[PDB]
Amino acid sequence: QCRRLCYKQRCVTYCRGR
Repeated sequence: QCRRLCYKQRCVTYCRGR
């Protein structure tokens, strides 16, 4: 599934699966 995550300055989306 897709969730949003931030790299303590940056913010991106994480969609799991392959």
